[PDB]
Amino acid sequence: QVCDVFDIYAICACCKVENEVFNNYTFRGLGNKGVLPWKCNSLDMKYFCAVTTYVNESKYEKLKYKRCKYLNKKLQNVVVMGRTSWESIPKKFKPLSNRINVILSRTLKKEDFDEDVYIINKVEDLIVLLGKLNYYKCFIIGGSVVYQEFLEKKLIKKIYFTRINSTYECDVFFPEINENEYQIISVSDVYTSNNTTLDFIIYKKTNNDDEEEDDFVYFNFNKEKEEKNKNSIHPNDFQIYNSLKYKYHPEYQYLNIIYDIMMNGNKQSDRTGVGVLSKFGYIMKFDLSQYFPLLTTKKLFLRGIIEELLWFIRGETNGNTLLNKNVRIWEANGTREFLDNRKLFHREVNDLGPIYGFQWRHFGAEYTNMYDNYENKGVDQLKNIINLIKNDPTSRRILLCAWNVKDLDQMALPPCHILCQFYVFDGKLSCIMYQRSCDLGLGVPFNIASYSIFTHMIAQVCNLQPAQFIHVLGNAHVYNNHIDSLKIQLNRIPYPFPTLKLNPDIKNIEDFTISDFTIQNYVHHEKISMDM
Amino acid sequence: MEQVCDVFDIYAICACCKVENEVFNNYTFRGLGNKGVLPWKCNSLDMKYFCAVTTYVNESKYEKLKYKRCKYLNKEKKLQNVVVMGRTSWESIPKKFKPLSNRINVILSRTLKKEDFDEDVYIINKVEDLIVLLGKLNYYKCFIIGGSVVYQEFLEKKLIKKIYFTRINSTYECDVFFPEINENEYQIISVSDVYTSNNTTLDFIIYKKTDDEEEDDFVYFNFNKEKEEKNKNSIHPNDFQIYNSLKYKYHPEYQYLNIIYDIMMNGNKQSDRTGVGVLSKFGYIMKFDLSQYFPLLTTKKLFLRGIIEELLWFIRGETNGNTLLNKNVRIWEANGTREFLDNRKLFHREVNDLGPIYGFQWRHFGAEYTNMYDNYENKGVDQLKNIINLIKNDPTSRRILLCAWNVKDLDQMALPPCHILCQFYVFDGKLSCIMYQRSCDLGLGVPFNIASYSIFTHMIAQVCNLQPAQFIHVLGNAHVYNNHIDSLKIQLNRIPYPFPTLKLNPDIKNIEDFTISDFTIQNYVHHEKISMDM
Ligand SMILES: NC(=O)C1=CN([C@@H]2O[C@H](COP(=O)(O)OP(=O)(O)OC[C@H]3O[C@@H](n4cnc5c(N)ncnc54)[C@H](OP(=O)(O)O)[C@@H]3O)[C@@H](O)[C@H]2O)C=CC1
Ligand SMILES: NC(=O)C1=CN([C@@H]2O[C@H](COP(=O)(O)OP(=O)(O)OC[C@H]3O[C@@H](n4cnc5c(N)ncnc54)[C@H](OP(=O)(O)O)[C@@H]3O)[C@@H](O)[C@H]2O)C=CC1
Ligand SMILES: O=c1ccn([C@H]2C[C@H](O)[C@@H](COP(=O)(O)O)O2)c(=O)[nH]1
Ligand SMILES: O=c1ccn([C@H]2C[C@H](O)[C@@H](COP(=O)(O)O)O2)c(=O)[nH]1
Ligand SMILES: NC(=O)Nc1cccc(C(F)(F)F)c1
Repeated sequence: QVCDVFDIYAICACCKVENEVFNNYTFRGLGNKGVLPWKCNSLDMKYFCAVTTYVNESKYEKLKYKRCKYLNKKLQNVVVMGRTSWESIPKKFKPLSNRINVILSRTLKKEDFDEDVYIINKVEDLIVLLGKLNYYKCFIIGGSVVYQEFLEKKLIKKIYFTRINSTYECDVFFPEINENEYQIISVSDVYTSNNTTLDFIIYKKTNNDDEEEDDFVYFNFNKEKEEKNKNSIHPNDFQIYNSLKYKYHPEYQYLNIIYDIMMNGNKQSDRTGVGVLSKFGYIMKFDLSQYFPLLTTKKLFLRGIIEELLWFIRGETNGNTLLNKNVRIWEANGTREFLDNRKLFHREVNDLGPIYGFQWRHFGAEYTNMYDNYENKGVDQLKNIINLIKNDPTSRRILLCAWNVKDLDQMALPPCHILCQFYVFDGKLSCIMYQRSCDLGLGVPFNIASYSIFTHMIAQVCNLQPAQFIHVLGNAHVYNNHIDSLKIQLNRIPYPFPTLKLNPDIKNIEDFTISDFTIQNYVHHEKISMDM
Repeated sequence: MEQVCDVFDIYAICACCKVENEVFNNYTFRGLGNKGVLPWKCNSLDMKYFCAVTTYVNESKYEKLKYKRCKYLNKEKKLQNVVVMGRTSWESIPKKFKPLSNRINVILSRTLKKEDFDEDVYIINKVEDLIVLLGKLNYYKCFIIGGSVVYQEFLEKKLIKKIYFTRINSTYECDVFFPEINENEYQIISVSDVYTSNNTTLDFIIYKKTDDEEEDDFVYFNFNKEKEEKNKNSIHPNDFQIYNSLKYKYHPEYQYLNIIYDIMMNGNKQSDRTGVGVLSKFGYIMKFDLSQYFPLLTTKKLFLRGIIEELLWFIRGETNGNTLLNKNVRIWEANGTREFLDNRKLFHREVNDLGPIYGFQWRHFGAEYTNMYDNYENKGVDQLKNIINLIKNDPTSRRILLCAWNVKDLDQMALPPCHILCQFYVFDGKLSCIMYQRSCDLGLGVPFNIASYSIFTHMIAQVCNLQPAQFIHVLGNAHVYNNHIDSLKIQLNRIPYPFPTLKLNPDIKNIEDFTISDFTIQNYVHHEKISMDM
């Protein structure tokens, strides 16, 4: 077809516009009062400039040869804009350098601008110009109107589409791309620039020395499988996951582990007597300077997990404090029956024992009951790591450990979050967290969010910028009742990550309150129970 | 000129064992045959490599090679490789494997001609003759399969594009030897993973003779990034000439070596406790298949007596620096002096009383430490016994942890533990271990930490009646000390040898019952010793 031969791509950027339901169409703001709805965007004008200028000469022959057969017979690219589009560009910037500049304008002639700048009066009269020009690729660089007419006439091979994860005022939008006409094959890394997260996605038209290649196969002569889905999961079902080419979005660090356990997981009956797929040892790294890694492939609520962190920081072991705020994370572990079954016959219901908060603020003190004044009993690790970050940032001993071996049996249950280690470099703070037991379907999503918030909390009260939250999983498992749920999750394409704003006046780890925590521009898919 | 072996894609393949303070080089692996058969009887995994390499053909490349070969000579069923062997090698093949299946068998001989043979084989009497056969035949690649005379003369005439060479890491009686490869003529480019088969480790090395739509998407998506001056430390490429010149780096030792590279190139300049200076990064993961090898580094000489005496000393719950100095083991010496203890505020600590460190915490976690002479019978928690009981009776527990990081006791220790915690995992009668190291000296310490917990995984595996599987090493704050660098540069340009094996006296069935002579390291092949500051 036309768009395949003359390599007509489209490239854009769309912000959001004034429960919430989100979809691919949420990102559709192009222009306001002539200019872009956002101010500029250093990273986008970088991506745009590098896409529309990049050419591979030593790969043209294939395109001139093939573009000729169709018709019957310094290298550059084409940029097709509208007048309104062409006008809004400042003059300092025109024509767009190292680019063959075309302009759709009924009411303009070639005599009114320089020589190597083309004007065209209608759409089909570009096939003309491409047929008779020397170019690499033809980028449709916009107009609402220029995108609309060019897309609905199937003239577009791919759409290089930027997702600006922030709302602006808008007067012109992108057209509702049809998910049965185009599908996403590529999702880039998420980035901050000019005070917003953005990522880069690629839509493609649906179809309705080479010596050490062999060395590769020899060294692969021992691999275990030859299509027996290792476990009976059926790759077939997640066509969309398997159909993506580049999965650079950080959320795939999570999804790829779900994939890996499903596909290669060891079938096991666990302590619940219930059924898991388990592997051992994974790392995840999230860039807390670029984004806040709250999963987008399903809805996540963070009030509960924030109140639970504030409760840890206060040193509380009192289950009832959380139940009074309807945070029910710990409810099942405070009942007569659960504590009895832990042989804790002498323990008040909702007295969870010397768990996180107590170890954090009192490690080595003799646990009595959940109402004791423990003030100045045992070691305040939390106080200790905050002062080490501040006075000995280069210390390799900044750990916060909740696995007190003496106290485990006293605990409602031994912790899953064994320890945090901190690392300071150039006013930047990173945190490793080791988790001994990882429920990939229900737990780990929340766990990523908690320890990311904590990272910001520590960093802010130490006047450091947050850098990496690093997540080491020990026993990484998927309960069997989650599999049909997680397969739905794998086929959803992640949205750009929100940001977290902390109230910046808070400088004691002890002085935070729920209202000091704001998630910003959280775009998500609909809620799934991992559970029906 | 355009060489005969490139046109006709002539390769060699072989397997070499070692032969009856030694110095070690690639000429260690040189043993081909004995009394006419292989010195080892059958190595099945190597068998399977040999079959895989000598029968794989890729149809789509044939069209390019045929053209190339016609170009060279002036011309215009099912693709098979050619195999070429000495007459002695032909007779050493089992009758029922002759001729080699889905291969065109070419035999070299003078005593014998086509009439002396029943099988679908070509006889030639002359190396000349092979080039003529090859220019006549339709075939993918041509493989020289020995024996020694044949390897000798083909290599002699640089008729080999690459050698696919198998290092059998064991010693057998041998009458015939591979030629000493000239390193000007052939350099290594690739080295495989390491494996066990028929009671020996082996690896696979390769000597070399000295829709592009979704293709730009890749370049767009890498738009943003660091340059070659925002590759933080431009320490010189040239220094790692050998390491960068390798294409495939699948030998597990490269997990350790690649972390060194990454830290040397991306590392953060920091100061430290000693005041020395480090390149640092934060959070790495190494996995070692202890069922396929014992991951004792080969790029430098390592001795394991000290760290074995240290491990046993741990399991006994000892905190006594003298127990170790009396076995002439100096691992914990410096940490035990008057000056070091006084500087730790341990002014009431006897010299070489290292306090409630690993031993004490594995057997007595939560007990009040007194001195290194105290019987702590049934005080604190015996973690070691506890994790042994859990692996035996509750293998699916996600709570099989050993933890040395008693926060209570840190300041009372000579120094706080580097090795924070061990977690165990049981599937299918096999035992994996994760160890989290909070601070890691990539130069001096990690080499030994890898050995220490690998040995410990075997000890626990064995006394719980399970087989080893993976030791998994998580590095937290991972650092090269400045004055280790030059030494690490030399190491990185060394190619690993196949890992040794670890043998445990199997009679031992209680954790507390092992002694130094229950540990053998068989087949340690290694590069010359290095001092990490010079
Ligand atoms: N987000 C992004 O990536 C981009 C956003 N923008 C923003 O887009 C907005 C401008 O878009 P919108 O107003 O449509 O502007 P357009 O660029 O679509 O301009 C439309 C004009 O182009 C001409 N035109 C359209 N179709 C044809 C045709 N088939 N043949 C000949 N001429 C044709 C006419 O010009 P004439 O009047 O001369 O006949 C028409 O009125 C601005 O806010 C701009 O900043 C621009 C580029 C990229
Ligand atoms: N470890 C490994 O990878 C391998 C080991 N081996 C082992 O090596 C031993 C056998 O090899 P080794 O004794 O060298 O013997 P070879 O297999 O190399 O025997 C050489 C014989 O082949 C013929 N020959 C060789 N070159 C020529 C030539 N240029 N022109 C004509 N004939 C030629 C001659 O046969 P004739 O005398 O009959 O004229 C010669 O005596 C056995 O132990 C075997 O199992 C073999 C292959 C691989
Ligand atoms: O924050 C938490 C708490 C629990 N778990 C999971 C791990 C296991 O699935 C289960 C805890 O039970 P054990 O691992 O202790 O058996 O819940 C998490 O993933 N994260
Ligand atoms: O088993 C060990 C013990 C120590 N070290 C190194 C790490 C540091 O270089 C130093 C200890 O210093 P701190 O981490 O305690 O600051 O010893 C190791 O690499 N491995
Ligand atoms: N070629 C032959 O006759 N014997 C043989 C047996 C085993 C392995 C190999 C090797 F090529 F991998 F080394 C060769």
